Amino acid sequence: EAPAAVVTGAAKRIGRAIAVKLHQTGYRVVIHYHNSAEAAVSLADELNKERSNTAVVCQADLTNSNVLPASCEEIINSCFRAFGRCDVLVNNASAFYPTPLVQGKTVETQVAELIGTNAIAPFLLTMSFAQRQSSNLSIVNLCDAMVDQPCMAFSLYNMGKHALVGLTQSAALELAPYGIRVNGVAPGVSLLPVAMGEEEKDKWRRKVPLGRREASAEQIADAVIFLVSGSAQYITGSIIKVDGGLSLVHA
Amino acid sequence: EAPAAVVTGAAKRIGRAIAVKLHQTGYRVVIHYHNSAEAAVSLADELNKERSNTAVVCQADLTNSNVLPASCEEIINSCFRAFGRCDVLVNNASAFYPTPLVQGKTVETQVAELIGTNAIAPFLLTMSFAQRQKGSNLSIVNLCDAMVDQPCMAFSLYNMGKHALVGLTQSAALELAPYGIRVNGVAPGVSLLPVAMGEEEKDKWRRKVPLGRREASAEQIADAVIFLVSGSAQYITGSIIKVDGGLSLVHA
Amino acid sequence: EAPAAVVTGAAKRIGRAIAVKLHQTGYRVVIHYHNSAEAAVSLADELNKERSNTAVVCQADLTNSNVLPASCEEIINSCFRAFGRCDVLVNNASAFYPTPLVKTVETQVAELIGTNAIAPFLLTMSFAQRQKSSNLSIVNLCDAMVDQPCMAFSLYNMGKHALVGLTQSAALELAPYGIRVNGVAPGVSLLPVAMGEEEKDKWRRKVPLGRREASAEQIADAVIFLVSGSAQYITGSIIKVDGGLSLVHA
Amino acid sequence: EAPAAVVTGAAKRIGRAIAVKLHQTGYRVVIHYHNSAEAAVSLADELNKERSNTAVVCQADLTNSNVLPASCEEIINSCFRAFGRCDVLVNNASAFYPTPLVQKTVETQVAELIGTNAIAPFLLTMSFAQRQSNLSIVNLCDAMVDQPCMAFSLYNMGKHALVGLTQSAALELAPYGIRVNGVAPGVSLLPVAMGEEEKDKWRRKVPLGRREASAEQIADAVIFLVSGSAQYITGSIIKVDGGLSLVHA
Ligand SMILES: NC(=O)c1ccc[n+]([C@@H]2O[C@H](COP(=O)([O-])OP(=O)(O)OC[C@H]3O[C@@H](n4cnc5c(N)ncnc54)[C@H](OP(=O)(O)O)[C@@H]3O)[C@@H](O)[C@H]2O)c1
Ligand SMILES: NC(=O)c1ccc[n+]([C@@H]2O[C@H](COP(=O)([O-])OP(=O)(O)OC[C@H]3O[C@@H](n4cnc5c(N)ncnc54)[C@H](OP(=O)(O)O)[C@@H]3O)[C@@H](O)[C@H]2O)c1
Ligand SMILES: NC(=O)c1ccc[n+]([C@@H]2O[C@H](COP(=O)([O-])OP(=O)(O)OC[C@H]3O[C@@H](n4cnc5c(N)ncnc54)[C@H](OP(=O)(O)O)[C@@H]3O)[C@@H](O)[C@H]2O)c1
Ligand SMILES: NC(=O)c1ccc[n+]([C@@H]2O[C@H](COP(=O)([O-])OP(=O)(O)OC[C@H]3O[C@@H](n4cnc5c(N)ncnc54)[C@H](OP(=O)(O)O)[C@@H]3O)[C@@H](O)[C@H]2O)c1
Ligand SMILES: Nc1nc(=O)c2c(CCc3ccc(C(=O)N[C@@H](CCC(=O)O)C(=O)O)cc3)c[nH]c2[nH]1
Ligand SMILES: Nc1nc(=O)c2c(CCc3ccc(C(=O)N[C@@H](CCC(=O)O)C(=O)O)cc3)c[nH]c2[nH]1
Ligand SMILES: Nc1nc(=O)c2c(CCc3ccc(C(=O)N[C@@H](CCC(=O)O)C(=O)O)cc3)c[nH]c2[nH]1
Ligand SMILES: Nc1nc(=O)c2c(CCc3ccc(C(=O)N[C@@H](CCC(=O)O)C(=O)O)cc3)c[nH]c2[nH]1
Repeated sequence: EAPAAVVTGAAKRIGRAIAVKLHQTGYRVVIHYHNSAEAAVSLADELNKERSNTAVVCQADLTNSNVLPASCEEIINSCFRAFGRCDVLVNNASAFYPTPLVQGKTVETQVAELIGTNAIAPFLLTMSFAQRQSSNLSIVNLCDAMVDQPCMAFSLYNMGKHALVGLTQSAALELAPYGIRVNGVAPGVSLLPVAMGEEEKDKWRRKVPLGRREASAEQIADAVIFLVSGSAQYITGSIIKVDGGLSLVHA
Repeated sequence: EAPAAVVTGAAKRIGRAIAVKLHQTGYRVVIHYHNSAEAAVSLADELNKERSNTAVVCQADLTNSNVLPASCEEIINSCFRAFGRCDVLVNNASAFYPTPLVQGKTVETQVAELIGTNAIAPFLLTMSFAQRQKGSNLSIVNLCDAMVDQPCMAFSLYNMGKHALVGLTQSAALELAPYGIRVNGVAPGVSLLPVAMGEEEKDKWRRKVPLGRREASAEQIADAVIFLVSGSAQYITGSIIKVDGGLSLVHA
Repeated sequence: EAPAAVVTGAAKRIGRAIAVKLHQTGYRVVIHYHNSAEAAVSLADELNKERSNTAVVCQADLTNSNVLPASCEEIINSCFRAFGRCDVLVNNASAFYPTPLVKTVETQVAELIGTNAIAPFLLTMSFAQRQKSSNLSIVNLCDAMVDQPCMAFSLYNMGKHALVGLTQSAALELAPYGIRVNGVAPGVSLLPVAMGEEEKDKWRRKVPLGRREASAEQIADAVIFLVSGSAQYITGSIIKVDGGLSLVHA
Repeated sequence: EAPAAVVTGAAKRIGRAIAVKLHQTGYRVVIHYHNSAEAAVSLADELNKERSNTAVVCQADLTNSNVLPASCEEIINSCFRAFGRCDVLVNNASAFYPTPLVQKTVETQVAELIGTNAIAPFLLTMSFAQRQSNLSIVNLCDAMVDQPCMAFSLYNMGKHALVGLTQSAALELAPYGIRVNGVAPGVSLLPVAMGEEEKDKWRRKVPLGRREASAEQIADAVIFLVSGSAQYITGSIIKVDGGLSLVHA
């Protein structure tokens, strides 16, 4: 029987690349999305055309709130409803925008979105994943190789990604007796934001020692596929940088 | 004019010792508390007996909520009202309890309390501190955890909150450096053990500590805070000083 | 045509498993050894039985000395003379024993810092100087417990910390040549051969994931990943393969 | 009775400021030097004019060699000979120059860079510990050890090894009451041979004040770590870098 995976924020960009690579490896996939319905459905169509009834979409807001635990439970439930099992959880979805400390969304909403998507929803999904469980069960968190060299005015995003390191490690420890491995993949610069001008993209690209270019989405996905594979069966609590050396570069 | 400091969770234990040492160094102090009003006021009475009108109290819940930004602005405002300045912020207050991943409070309440006290309230307090200096030896000290990367079993939300606080310490150091505000951390290993912890369990922890087989006094933690806010640390920002007796170096 | 790899300390244990897995992946191998000639030769004969002319051995002491640069250049040269190319270097060989603060101390320095750090550096130098479709990389065998050191192992621990520095420094400097430099950090894998089972069990019981040590093959699996086409943007990274051991407090 | 300290590489720059501030704090000092004899003697003269018989010089090469253990033992011995005790060791001396991977012999470069930055600190730590209050060791680390400068591999290896020594020795020497810590500058006094434009480039990188640390600011962290206000601190490395290490590329 084929294994099944949940990928959050999987309609586009790195999450799509991860869903596609898992599918190509033989997984059935739940493509979670928030606003990108058309893209999520187009991806699911493509994957089901390759192999019937191996892709479903699942919509949810992962902003923090008192119903977020129920929403996260429902995402995991959606994998069991479609496929009867849930082997892999990939926490990819992420809000990302600056929140300057010195002076439109309220700061409460910014906290809820940035901390919710990058940390609290991963935690709740991890709880629900574990509660529902030869086998090769694992979680992969999308971290940030630059977490200790943060971008200016991104405090809440950075706090969220630091919390996600903590979750990765805490959950690795606590879920190891259940055979559930918990790891991270930490991009440096991969696909730059769609809104970024080409000159700003090239400023980042020129900083990367290995090739002066950003990681492709597929390169990020390659590290996720390794960590979910049998070739990583003793690996838990590890965060693999996929950054071309960027984090090693001084100012 | 004497400088002024805010210390969160200052009625007892490490926060109390930090407030006392700041006051002995010459600071005026805001003693923040949540439930410990009697002890906050007794501390203020002791400090004001030493120097009149140099200590005030301030009550607030630091759980995340719709009112937390306002609550944190009013803590910083209380320092300006009492003393006309706010030179130092010490983010000490902290909720601490296990949150197992597998199975009275709901998980969302636990998120609010553990992430609010350890991370979001420090962030909001940091914002309000800086904004009130938006136009001297100004600094922030965050109480971290030397064991952040060897966490206790079933403490995921606490640990996430302390990891977030490392990120805030570093992010705020970078962003606030142009304003001359330094942002640093002090990371205890084991200091004063929880009052509800059994004597046997306290001794198990003490026996793990390489340096002296004992926990840090609250005063030893406070000594590192005093260093970081002093003129002897004026080039130090974004640094987290472990005060742990070697505990974090000990393998399983 | 087949890529070629150098594996130091490849006659036994984790090095041997790495050499086997690289050979199974299609590499020609140089099996470096110091004292274990019979084991090195038996491995070579096994590999060449699988595919003729795909394995050679190379003897060298990797203790620090005045001759170590020449010894390291000769190891790399042996790969070129055998196979015409050198695509992968795996720095595995390692002296390991306690050196309490309270053999002469200069010999202990030479052996522990030489094998764990200075020979990796010199091999890296020589590897790169010969490279002054391709997928060139270096993998250093690190230690997941490098920041939670074992008592009285200061020189070993210094050597492994230096190896982290080498990994990162060489990743930065060699990136323009397309040479990636990464690490694999075991926690506990194969325990020392003479260690009593009761002592091995003290370690095993500490490992969150399965209460067991890693096989040599599981360590080799991470090396195979890092040298593969699936790791082409990964440089300067150290992958723990430790079952969560480094996360466990005292 | 006044405690005594050994400071390696103490004739000039950061080591000099450390020796001065320890002396001002009440320590007797051994001013170790390699080539800077005139400066070392000058410092000892200055400190002894303030308090007689409180400073001596001690010459040694700290390059790795088969005699380095003997040399390190003799530095510690020189503190006992002068002052009858040795309370503090500051491992400051350091060779620093690039060693490109793609192209002094390489063996000499290994010896100098790994010797001064790592092996000599280890042997001095051994000798300090064996010869034994508030005893401690402070190692001069590098806040940029994980964001290394191009072509500085051997230097960087030495500093990484020094982190390991700091931690290992903290663990092993704790039962003896000897604390072992580090101070990690980012940019402090820039090299004398660095050109002005390059110095200004480094300064402009520093978030906190766009200036390098003074030698005295680095010494201030050393003073803290040797003091009674650090009595529970061991195995800690304090960055004194103005935020430099937090700045991305
Ligand atoms: N791109 C990089 O260079 C880079 C660098 C470092 C780390 N990373 C990490 O790698 C991961 C993927 O990066 P990326 O650039 O592909 O991400 P992205 O495009 O910025 O965001 C991925 C998805 O997150 C979803 N999302 C955002 N807010 C949400 C919310 N409130 N509820 C639910 N889902 C929400 C969005 O789904 P919808 O579109 O359906 O609304 C979005 O498509 C992220 O965790 C990121 O932090 C990326
Ligand atoms: N003790 C240790 O060994 C240790 C180890 C590692 C790190 N640390 C860190 O060092 C700091 C001090 O430790 P500690 O043991 O002294 O702390 P603690 O006694 O556990 O807590 C300090 C104070 O936090 C306040 N607090 C808790 N929840 C709050 C809420 N919802 N709103 C506002 N304030 C709240 C309480 O104030 P009221 O009493 O007024 O309600 C409490 O007295 C903490 O940040 C802790 O994480 C301590
Ligand atoms: N085993 C573990 O649990 C563990 C844990 C953490 C890290 N690691 C690392 O993983 C790697 C492999 O571990 P392992 O246990 O397989 O290693 P090992 O058996 O201790 O040693 C591997 C080989 O190193 C060679 N070696 C030792 N001293 C040498 C010298 N002076 N010159 C040249 N070669 C020398 C020996 O070759 P000959 O036999 O031919 O003389 C030996 O067989 C090492 O780097 C180790 O530090 C292992
Ligand atoms: N300056 C910075 O910005 C900076 C940045 C990061 C870290 N640090 C660290 O802080 C420390 C002090 O830095 P610094 O700039 O003051 O150092 P420095 O001037 O580069 O060197 C200090 C002294 O080291 C001695 N030394 C060099 N090679 C030696 C050898 N073979 N044997 C014995 N002693 C030798 C020299 O003594 P003689 O003059 O007597 O020959 C020299 O004066 C060093 O550990 C350095 O790595 C400094
Ligand atoms: N979820 C998620 N999505 C991403 O795209 C992403 C990245 C991409 C890299 C990146 C880093 C900094 C800025 C940056 O400096 N942004 C500034 C300036 C933008 C500009 O100049 O266009 C901003 O204000 O956004 C913009 C992009 C990192 N982490 C991420 N996480
Ligand atoms: N705010 C705050 N207050 C504190 O008192 C405190 C401490 C004290 C140290 C401490 C450590 C473990 C446990 C503990 O409960 N351990 C678990 C066992 C799990 C484990 O230790 O891995 C227990 O049930 O004993 C309880 C207390 C750390 N961080 C803190 N932050
Ligand atoms: N190269 C290399 N080879 C290895 O085998 C290895 C290991 C194996 C793990 C390990 C850790 C500590 C001790 C330990 O405590 N050893 C003590 C006691 C041994 C015993 O009790 O039998 C020692 O004195 O050797 C022995 C073994 C780590 N790093 C290594 N690097
Ligand atoms: N002992 C010791 N003495 C020092 O003076 C010192 C320093 C000072 C800072 C420093 C930084 C870079 C270069 C430098 O040379 N940079 C190269 C460019 C490479 C790069 O910066 O990545 C150059 O040629 O400038 C030279 C000096 C750091 N560590 C030190 N240790």
